[PDB]
Amino acid sequence: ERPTFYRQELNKTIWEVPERYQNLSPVGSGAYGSVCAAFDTKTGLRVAVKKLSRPFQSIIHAKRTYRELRLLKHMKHENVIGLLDVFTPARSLEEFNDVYLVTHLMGADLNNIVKCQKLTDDHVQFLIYQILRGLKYIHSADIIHRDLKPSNLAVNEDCELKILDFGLAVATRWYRAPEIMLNWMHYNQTVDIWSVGCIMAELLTGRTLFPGTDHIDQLKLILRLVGTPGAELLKKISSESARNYIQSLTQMPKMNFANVFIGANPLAVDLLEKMLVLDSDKRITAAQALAHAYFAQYHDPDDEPVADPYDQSFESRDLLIDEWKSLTYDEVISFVPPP
Ligand SMILES: Cc1ccc(-n2nc(C(C)(C)C)cc2NC(=O)Nc2cccc(Nc3ccnc4ccc([N+](=O)[O-])cc34)c2)cc1
Ligand SMILES: CCCCCCCCO[C@@H]1O[C@H](CO)[C@@H](O)[C@H](O)[C@H]1O
Repeated sequence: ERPTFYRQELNKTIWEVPERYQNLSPVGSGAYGSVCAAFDTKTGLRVAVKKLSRPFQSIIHAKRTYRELRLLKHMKHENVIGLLDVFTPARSLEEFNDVYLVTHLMGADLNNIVKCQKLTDDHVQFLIYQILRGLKYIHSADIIHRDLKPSNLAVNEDCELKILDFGLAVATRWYRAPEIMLNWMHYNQTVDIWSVGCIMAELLTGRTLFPGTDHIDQLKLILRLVGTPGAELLKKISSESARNYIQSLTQMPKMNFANVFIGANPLAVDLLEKMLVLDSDKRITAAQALAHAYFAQYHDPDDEPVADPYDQSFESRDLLIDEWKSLTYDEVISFVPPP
């Protein structure tokens, strides 16, 4: 039946969780939610418990809540966050006002690793391999992460990496594809490969590749490496004023990456070239990057799985808060823990 719950206040926040979850201490807080570390007595594992903030107080919050539960319930991959539990104190839908999501506790992110050691090439290989493996899986479900950066990549003592979203309220713009910042209205998956490129570069050199101070600086820093748009790419911009603006800048040539990333594995350099192309249609995909000779030690085409079909049709619906709430509630109730 239903577990026995208990109540406590942590930081002017009520946490009402099943008894199984003990030793709650706050680790993160913000507009989106708050998180406590906890011990799961049933399994012996340390867990993160995320309580959504105001999950049904607005239409946008209500859809986000549903969006996040659905996505997390779907992700079943070693290199992506998985859901251990989801629960509510509510005994009925008419009572339903709070949602808590439980996953493995992940205390260290890739950002921590990159500050605190200079990585071997085998170390870069393993980490980048695992990011592309999770992304291949995420991209197969027609999900775009949009915010890949070191602080959204958990890494454990054993160097095993999981993609998630740690955010609850390392500038995002440093890792962002040039078209996101251009407000290109219809961008795609390949934006995530730009980010992987930036993270891989930083793993090789130990420093941010493009530490822009704003969006304009960001773009300048990008063009110094990859060059001003060519003829073919200028064609894919139908705006004349954009083209004339770009043509009126000091033209930057493309740098040879092998000349920039000095002393990196030539294979890593070649892979980087394929990731950090301005024209997103030319970027290497996650599935393709996995088969690149840089990962010969890791690649197994038979252990790089794709997602089950993911029904995302809700994204295009405009619904009432209590419709989003009832749907979220169906998802809480139907949840089956992993073994
Ligand atoms: C509205 C929305 C929709 C989806 C997501 N989302 N998306 C994804 C992808 C599948 C694409 C990677 C993942 C997420 N959400 C997500 O990761 N949520 C999510 C769910 C439970 C716990 C957490 N945080 C944490 C997990 C594990 N150790 C942690 C340790 C510390 C902290 N800390 O100090 O703040 C947070 C932790 C994140 C996030 C927000
Ligand atoms: C100021 C420097 C110019 C940067 C140009 C970025 C080119 C982005 O690449 C573009 O992304 C679009 C969005 O998916 C695609 O539809 C286009 O096919 C692709 O060329």
